[PDB]
Amino acid sequence: TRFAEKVAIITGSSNGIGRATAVLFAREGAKVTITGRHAERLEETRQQILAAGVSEQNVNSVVADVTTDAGQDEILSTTLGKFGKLDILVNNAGQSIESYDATLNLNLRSVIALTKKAVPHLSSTKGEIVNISSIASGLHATPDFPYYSIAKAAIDQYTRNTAIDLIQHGIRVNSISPGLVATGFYSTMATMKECVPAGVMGQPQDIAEVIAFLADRKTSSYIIGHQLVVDGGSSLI
Amino acid sequence: TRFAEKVAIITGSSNGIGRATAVLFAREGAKVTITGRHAERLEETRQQILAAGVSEQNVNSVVADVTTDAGQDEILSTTLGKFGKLDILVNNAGQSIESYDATLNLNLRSVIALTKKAVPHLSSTKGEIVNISSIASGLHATPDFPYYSIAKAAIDQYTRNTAIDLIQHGIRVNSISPGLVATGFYSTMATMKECVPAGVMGQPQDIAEVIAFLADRKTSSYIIGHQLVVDGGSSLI
Amino acid sequence: TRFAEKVAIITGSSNGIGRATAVLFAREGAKVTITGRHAERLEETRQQILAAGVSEQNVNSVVADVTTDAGQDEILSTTLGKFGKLDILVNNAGQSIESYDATLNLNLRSVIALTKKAVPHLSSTKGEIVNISSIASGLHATPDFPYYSIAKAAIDQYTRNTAIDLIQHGIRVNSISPGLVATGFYSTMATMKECVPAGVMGQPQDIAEVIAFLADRKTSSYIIGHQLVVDGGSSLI
Amino acid sequence: TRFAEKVAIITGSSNGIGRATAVLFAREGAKVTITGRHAERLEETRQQILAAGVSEQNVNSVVADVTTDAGQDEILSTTLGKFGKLDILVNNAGQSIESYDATLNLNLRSVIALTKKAVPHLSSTKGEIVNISSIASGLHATPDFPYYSIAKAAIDQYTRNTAIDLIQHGIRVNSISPGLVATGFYSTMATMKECVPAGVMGQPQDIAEVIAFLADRKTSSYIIGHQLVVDGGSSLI
Repeated sequence: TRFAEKVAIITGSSNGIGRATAVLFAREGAKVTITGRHAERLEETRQQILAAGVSEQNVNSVVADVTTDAGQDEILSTTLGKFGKLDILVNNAGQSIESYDATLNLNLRSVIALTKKAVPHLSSTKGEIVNISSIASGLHATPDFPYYSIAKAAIDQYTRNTAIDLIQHGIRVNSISPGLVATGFYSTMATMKECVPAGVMGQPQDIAEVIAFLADRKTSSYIIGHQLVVDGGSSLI
Repeated sequence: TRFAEKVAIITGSSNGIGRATAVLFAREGAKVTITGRHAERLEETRQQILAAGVSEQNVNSVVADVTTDAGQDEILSTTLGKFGKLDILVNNAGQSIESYDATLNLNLRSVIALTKKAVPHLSSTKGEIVNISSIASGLHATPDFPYYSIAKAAIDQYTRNTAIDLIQHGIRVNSISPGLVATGFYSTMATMKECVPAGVMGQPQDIAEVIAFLADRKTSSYIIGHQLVVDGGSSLI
Repeated sequence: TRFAEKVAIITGSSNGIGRATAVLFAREGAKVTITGRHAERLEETRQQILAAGVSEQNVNSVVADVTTDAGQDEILSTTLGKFGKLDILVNNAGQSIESYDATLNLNLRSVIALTKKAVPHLSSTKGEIVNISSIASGLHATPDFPYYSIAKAAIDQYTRNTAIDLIQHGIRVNSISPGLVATGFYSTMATMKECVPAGVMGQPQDIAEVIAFLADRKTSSYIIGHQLVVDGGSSLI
Repeated sequence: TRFAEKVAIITGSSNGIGRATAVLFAREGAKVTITGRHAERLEETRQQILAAGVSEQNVNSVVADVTTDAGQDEILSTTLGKFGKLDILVNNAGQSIESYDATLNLNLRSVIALTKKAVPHLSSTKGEIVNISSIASGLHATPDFPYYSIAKAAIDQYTRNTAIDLIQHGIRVNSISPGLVATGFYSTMATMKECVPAGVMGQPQDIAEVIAFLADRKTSSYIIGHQLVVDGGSSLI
């Protein structure tokens, strides 16, 4: 299967998108490092991987704060130690000024810091980076998520910037902007049909498939620095 | 393989992108209708499909002018006759005012006309539409291709519009904007490295993989009305 | 006043935006050519100009079909004859395939044809071109206006393309994408407040001011090839 | 003149864009608060205002660090004290993770913090906010300015977000993305002609005119949340 002999780090993999991505990549033969601050949620991800029939040897669980220098180093050091290399990095991490600081620290700062540390290793394997953004970022307003949206807008710009700089080191960088996603009455179902053209709510697995597509050169090698929107058409309304 | 029991029409399949797409889909198990005005070029596509080991029964060759009402009807009538249904439509068709007229007629008008005719059948199979545009269309200038670019810009808008309207009929619509693609010295290689961040020229197959990705619900169901750029990063420079 | 000793052609000036623009420019001292197919509506524009206290000598009324070669030539020939030169061109001209043809002919084809004819004269005065588009064109869907929207999307691309090509001839090109505009209960007022963030409906004069801004080098010389959205914030929702 | 009886705060007004904007607004009759950390550079701005014939009573000079809570409060408290109200706010403030922190603190954090403090007063006068961004932010890569560009991308998103939220309080918000601007051989002149379609380098005054346009409801009331690019066409290449 694709990703055989590939090693991937998936941040924010203790739930939803990150979790589904880890399970998918693992099932695809990759050697995955899952990480998060909530050990119990993270172990649940590990259990879904094992349940899928994947060997426990292909999973590296790291409980850490990705916003700290030590957490970042631990995430990276344990993956290189156990797997020997790094091929894929899926950056899936993530009102008062205090909320602004916390929001940008997690959604932007930690991604930049972790990525800079991973670059040397990704260059060695001519790896891939997939940044998870959000349609919160786009040519429209997102007042309900003031700081999350601008942090993601910076993530989009960061993706374009790093894609051009890092491709010179054999690294492919792209991003995905998911719309509404659940599974991580009549009135609610009606509104759903109205707000999501697709007529169905997005699923963690739907996003995981797209992440895999972008992490696999066999299927997307010529796609570079693109912001791939996966929102059932919501942002077009 | 994916696309098994699926029927696809690929316009502009007598060369490059269209040809590689037809071969890929056929190899994937789909029943394909290839079409173009140059019979010899089209037969060459058919031969590559056969050479790939695909049964001749899975290929419907239609020599016709996709800009004419009759050509359009022939393309569609022969596919429904031989295959009984239609699941996928890959719209890959495509200075003086005369050049403007010819350019828009082929790149925009014929696509709209063919699509309108296909809609009823695509609705029946909850099919997919993949419109092939170009980075000639985008938030930048493209003076070397005055009419081709604006026609593609209309294709992008048309894609967004139809994606929202047609998803109500179970049809998924998306588009792809390819950058430079070849295979359909030192100075030239240097300039190439400079103009294409990827450092390598795009290949027809690279675009075909992305078309397949978008035509396959298993891999992209939640992607709707998106303009997927596949240009090795060129448009970001 | 600005536009003194300047000559401008305003198409679609028999009503709304075009009419308000003609009155504004005339009041600003420019020598204006108004045009349209409905003579009575056009004369009404002329009367508003005269009522504003502008000399009848500064107004050239041309009743013609801007989609025809003859109409185009008449519009241009009469302006150069009466005024001797051309400084500004405001291109404000503007389902079955038949509706598609009519829509693109007026909204795209005629603009390209007229502009090509005006270029030589605009180069002589280092003039300005202001293309009137619509938020119907943008990174979103516009299903209620299928052909009008794609034609405007092509207008946006055309604006970017010509801005780069024509600036080499001393001509500045930009475009404006107006949102909802009127003046060319409680339930309706409520919905209005909801659909237009501005809380007030756009007015022809609001758009005219922006056209003047872009036609005046003293206020916007460094703005080139930009798509200026004037929609009270509607497209951001 | 426009801006008569209007009070404006212009950050980063000790040089270039900010300085030219302060001089323009002052000459237009507004009561302006200029601010910066370099007292001598700031006084130079004041002197240009006085030299323009403006009364010293219409200028409030505040030497402060706009990134600090105290600087922000001083900037605002002195303007309200001396002028009694606030109508316009022009936010013109503005590799290792350390550089990232410093860059975002100045270009994003301080703007959000200052703006939140100004909002109450801007609501009272149904004021205007003009955020100065950069073409460093856009649908392209900007590798030479890694953190400055992403901070500006967040500024663009922030502008769209606040425009929708604040218009409900009678406040108009927009942003401007300047290209290359100087004045704050043959080989260099050649390259310039090549990199800037306009064929001429942007001037601080060129940007100031656009800021004034957006701060004046008489000329741009219906423009809301728009990212106005003023780059001589550079970003389109």
